[PDB]
Amino acid sequence: NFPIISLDKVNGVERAATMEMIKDACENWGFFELVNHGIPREVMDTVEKMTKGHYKKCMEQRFKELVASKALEGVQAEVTDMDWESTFFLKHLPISNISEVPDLDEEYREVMRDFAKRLEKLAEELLDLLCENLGLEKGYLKNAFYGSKGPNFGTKVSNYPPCPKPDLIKGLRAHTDAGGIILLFQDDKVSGLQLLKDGQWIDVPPMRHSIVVNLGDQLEVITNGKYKSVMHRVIAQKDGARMSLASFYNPGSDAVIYPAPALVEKQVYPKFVFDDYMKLYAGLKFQAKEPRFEAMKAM
Amino acid sequence: NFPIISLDKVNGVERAATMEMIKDACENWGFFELVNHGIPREVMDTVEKMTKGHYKKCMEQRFKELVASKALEGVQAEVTDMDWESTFFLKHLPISNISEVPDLDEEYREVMRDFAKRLEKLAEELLDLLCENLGLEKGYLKNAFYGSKGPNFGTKVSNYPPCPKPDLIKGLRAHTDAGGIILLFQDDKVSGLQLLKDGQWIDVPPMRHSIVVNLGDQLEVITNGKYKSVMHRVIAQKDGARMSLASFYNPGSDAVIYPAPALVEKQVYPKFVFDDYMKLYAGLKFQAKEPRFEAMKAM
Amino acid sequence: NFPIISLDKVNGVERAATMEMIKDACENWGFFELVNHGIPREVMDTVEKMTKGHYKKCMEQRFKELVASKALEGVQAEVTDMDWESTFFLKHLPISNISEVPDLDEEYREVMRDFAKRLEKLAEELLDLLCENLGLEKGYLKNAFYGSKGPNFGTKVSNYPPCPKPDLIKGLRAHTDAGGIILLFQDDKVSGLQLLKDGQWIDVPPMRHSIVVNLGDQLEVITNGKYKSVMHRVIAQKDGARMSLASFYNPGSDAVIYPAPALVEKQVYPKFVFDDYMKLYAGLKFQAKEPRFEAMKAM
Amino acid sequence: NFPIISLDKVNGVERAATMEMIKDACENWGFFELVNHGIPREVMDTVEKMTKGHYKKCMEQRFKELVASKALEGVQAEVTDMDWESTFFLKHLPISNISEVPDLDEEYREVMRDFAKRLEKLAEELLDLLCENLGLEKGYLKNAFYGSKGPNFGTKVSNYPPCPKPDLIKGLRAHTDAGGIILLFQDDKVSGLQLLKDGQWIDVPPMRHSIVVNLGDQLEVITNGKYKSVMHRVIAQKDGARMSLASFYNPGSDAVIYPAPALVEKQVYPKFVFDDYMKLYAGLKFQAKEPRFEAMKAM
Ligand code: NI
Ligand code: NI
Ligand code: NI
Ligand code: NI
Repeated sequence: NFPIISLDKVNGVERAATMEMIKDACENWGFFELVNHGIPREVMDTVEKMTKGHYKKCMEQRFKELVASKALEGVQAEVTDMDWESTFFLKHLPISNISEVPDLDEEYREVMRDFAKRLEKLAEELLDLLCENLGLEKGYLKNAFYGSKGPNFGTKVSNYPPCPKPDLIKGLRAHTDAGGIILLFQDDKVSGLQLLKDGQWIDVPPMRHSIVVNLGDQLEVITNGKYKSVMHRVIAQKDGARMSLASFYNPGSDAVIYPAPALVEKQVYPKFVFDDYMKLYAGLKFQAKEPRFEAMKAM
Repeated sequence: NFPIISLDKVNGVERAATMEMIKDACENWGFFELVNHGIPREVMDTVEKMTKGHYKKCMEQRFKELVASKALEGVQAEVTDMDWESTFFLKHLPISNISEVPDLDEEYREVMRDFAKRLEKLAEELLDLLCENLGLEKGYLKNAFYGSKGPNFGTKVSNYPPCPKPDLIKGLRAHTDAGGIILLFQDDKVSGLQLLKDGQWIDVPPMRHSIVVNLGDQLEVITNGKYKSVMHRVIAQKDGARMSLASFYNPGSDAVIYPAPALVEKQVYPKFVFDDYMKLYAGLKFQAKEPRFEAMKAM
Repeated sequence: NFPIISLDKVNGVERAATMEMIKDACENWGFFELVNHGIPREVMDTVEKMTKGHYKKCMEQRFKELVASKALEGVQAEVTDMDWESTFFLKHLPISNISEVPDLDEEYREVMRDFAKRLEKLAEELLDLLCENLGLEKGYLKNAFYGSKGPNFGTKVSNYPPCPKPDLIKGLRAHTDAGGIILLFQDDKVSGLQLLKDGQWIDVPPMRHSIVVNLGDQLEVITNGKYKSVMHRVIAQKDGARMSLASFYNPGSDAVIYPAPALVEKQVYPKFVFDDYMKLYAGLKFQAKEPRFEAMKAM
Repeated sequence: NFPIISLDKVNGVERAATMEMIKDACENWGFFELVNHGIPREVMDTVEKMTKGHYKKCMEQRFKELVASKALEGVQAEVTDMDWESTFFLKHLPISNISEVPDLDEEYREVMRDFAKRLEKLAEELLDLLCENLGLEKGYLKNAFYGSKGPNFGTKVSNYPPCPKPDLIKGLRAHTDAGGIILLFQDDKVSGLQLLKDGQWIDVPPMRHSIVVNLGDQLEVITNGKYKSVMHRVIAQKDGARMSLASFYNPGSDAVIYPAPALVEKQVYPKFVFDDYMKLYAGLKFQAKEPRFEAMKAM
């Protein structure tokens, strides 16, 4: 059954069992849901109410523009013509950009700086706990993620409607995350997040004040396939969550990722610079003919 | 209570009462819901299933493009990033364009030609019934709508998600329709359509296999304010309709609209060409300075 | 012949003749070209080189994105597929926004603050010179433009290619400017700006280090038709200017514009709040039915 | 010096020398310019005048929309705000779509059907001439391009302004064409097309009534590197061409491309299905993690 982990229990006598759940989650699920994670409910509830406030502003503004755009063509804009989807990204590390993102309150910007510093601390704690389970030095993964300027840490803030009906959302393509460790905060209890475990869809159980954690492709490389990045997809439920803060703690652009030499005995995962993996992901690496001829010879 | 009108009863002994409901609806509601309207359930159910099929194709295509667009920026497209709103228009009269609209099946195009001819016949029947209640010649409104080339008749086909939550949709601007007579076919029974009667929102009652009819600004002019066009808005409900075919039967561009001289005794509504009203609606009429100076002198 | 005015000559013995040219320009041309205007060539040449630098960055960035967008569809982006047009606005008064506009250098932002303060001083000087020619109190127009928070002052920065060929640009719609006083700085000497004087197109003569000034609709109201806002259009020449900084000094949103009572003897121009004129200009004023019925009755 | 080839001379006594020029062009230039190519000047001049007519319609329409869009925001659209770039594609083989492309005259559609049939005949002639020079069977390349349904043949029609200045266009990325054989028809004599021969830019010489031909990546594979696809880019000149019809004759999606076994003695170019090469080109092939791990191991 799905790993739900009370993170505070790692401080007390039930540490061995809690670290075991994390080990089990990392090896067999690629995902776990955290509660009692050292981020107050007051802080999370602030983030929710404020983000929903910003969203409400954007939709009232968007409708005024739609009515004007549509009226230009001699057509009445209905409320049913609304694009309810809104998403924007907030970079934190190595260079923050919360001061430069358009159309935010100063008190909103300040709470997201507070939210980001809290999350990188949680992210870095979890990586240390992983380091311990793997039998590795403290801060090995933080070190490996660093590169020169430091690790890439940012947050995708999204607000969205429910899906019109399930059968449309069926047959949609899933993915594994290319990054390092990914921390999802949502409103409600129902995430609408599904894992593809043994050919079948398992829903992430609903939990209030939770943070859902999962491991990306980079940690699979570093652990030499031991902690695998798992196939998944998020879908908006009819009476579930309609707000998602997805914070990605990835390696820095120039960080050289490779399997930790300790975790290699008797195939071997590759060595590469993180930006090149992301450049492959975005289709930039085969923009000339000679590379394409290499690739077609390999196949 | 809201006028629900069985149109077949106009053929039988209960005609007087049915015409009375239409008169009451036209004068005090500006809206009525038709059942038994001479369009088979089989024909409507075909239109629904086929349109939803086309919509499903567009969303699977749209997601493939989104995943590719987002991957270009080194970002994973989630299903929650989907724009579920899709809308396109089908002109019928005076010049049909169902053959030229991109990405439709031939069997779909053919059903919409069949659907359009059925609706203009219903539209023109209703106008005659209105002519009778007003004490006017048969086909007076059809005549008045004609102009030179004939009346404008088309259909807005829309598919959309539910609204994330009510409080966002609250405070949204309502309208009266600028056109002639407007016929709304929907799936489900719940329209999500609201009238603004005496300062308060009244929902259009849910009815299966119904066509909701309402009168636009042009009929108010022609009736000299007797049949007023009513304030309204449509909002997508959480478990209501998610498909809307809104067919507008408006006057032709060059049609001269004015109050029928019979309906004038002891202020008088204006005379104008329909295209000029629509050019005013779209803000094209005050594109030069001299017109603006006229308007500011009037205020 | 077109009014070219050396502004420094207003300090010396040739003031009467220079003020006469301004009077003539304001009454019979609606336009004049300033030289020796109290903005150093060094300051203007800085603005040019820096803005062209920012533009070059945007086009290299835009092409990288186009190549990626087009490659997504299995198509090679040619250089001939480039959208060379780029335009952005910089608000100065009442609230500056040069700090918040994306993708600018700090040294660029700082020069535009310096450029803006210089131009509002020039703008306000010219309005005083107009006040003198009209026989009005010093700062009357600045006062009238103020409202509550102060006048609207901003700058449209544009970079663009030449027009493919003249015959495409022929038959294009001209305008008068809705605002107050409009100050155009360009690179090159050839503006590509044309006036519509007595039914015929007159080119603004080419002059290096010039600022082209023209009067908008608001000054025509305030002068009771004496200083008329003139029809014009700007067109990119094959070997002329390819950069335009158009700074608009308009009245504040809440400023009540009306003909100065001194300038009224034996029709009278209207009184209105500036925002309402701009709301009429944008087609927002006839978004409901009752207003439209007023307008159609007037016609 | 650049290969300019009179194609009619292949019928007469000067055939050996003309075929030698084609061999030289194919081996050392990857490009040649055809004259007297069996497409009348009357037919080409029709294509030019008609396409420019369609373009003029689109720009007058685009400006009307821009003026309305910009006026919505309380801003005057200048002619200098125009996006002059317009481009659309016309599929011919295996399935024509000239009947379905929006906003074309019937007489325009018909001329493009006539133009397409002429070009595929020219394309297939040239491939036979190449087959002869390579020492291959007649129609070997046409056969190899076929797959199941037949070869992909279409035409990119583009209209565009000149580049604002050269130094912006400098440092822009060049390419080789991924397709088969590519035939460029232009107005004017100046193409603005440049080859990257021995590290340096060579302009394609200006010639009236010419068709510029070049070889893509697929022909390099089939010839086992003998006929190489050459680096190039097209740039709009200040007083050169402003219209480009680029017709691509590529292999069919399912066509298996590989080096002709005759042309292999003592590295070997790869075998692949054409769609997979184009799927690699568009970045779709590394959308999952396992493929990316293969690619990073190879590097
Ligand atoms: Ni994910
Ligand atoms: Ni409506
Ligand atoms: Ni202007
Ligand atoms: Ni090319």
